[PDB]
Amino acid sequence: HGYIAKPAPSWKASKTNNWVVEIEPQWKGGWDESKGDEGLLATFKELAPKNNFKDVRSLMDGNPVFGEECGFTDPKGKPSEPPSDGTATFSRGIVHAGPCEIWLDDKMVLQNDDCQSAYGDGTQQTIAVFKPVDYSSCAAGGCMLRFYWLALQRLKGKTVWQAYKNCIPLTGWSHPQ
Ligand SMILES: [Cu+2]
Repeated sequence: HGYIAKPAPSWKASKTNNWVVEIEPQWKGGWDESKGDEGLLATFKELAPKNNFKDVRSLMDGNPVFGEECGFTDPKGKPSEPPSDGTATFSRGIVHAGPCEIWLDDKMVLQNDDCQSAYGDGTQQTIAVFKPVDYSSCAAGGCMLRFYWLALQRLKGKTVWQAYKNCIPLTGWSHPQ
């Protein structure tokens, strides 16, 4: 669970830290025979090439089983100012394994194969901070920040994929290019 909280999102229907969908793994393999978060990540790594995986945005965008574009967030909301410290801040700590990434329009500015280990302490109590995030491209016209997170979790011994998506419009100081 969680959303990028800084820069601040706007909400369409409800403020919520929920996933957009919770689905079976899309890649056939031995998810449930693996153990721990390490096993979930290793299964993902093993299956990704045969499934033509590039990045989470490519996996989710236009793929109906991943649900609504932008999740619960409103891309037509009031634009937020980029943070001045090269970060984005999550709403809580990160407590599920799996890859996540941040885009500013069509520029991927941050990516990690396991955001849980990279950006938090595995507790929901400690706020996760994404860094480095270079917002400079947003000067020309602002930008849409997009966050994608494919959380891997076991629910009663059964692996699921949870999709988290945010769209956060950001301000910019100069004309579009
Ligand atoms: Cu969760």
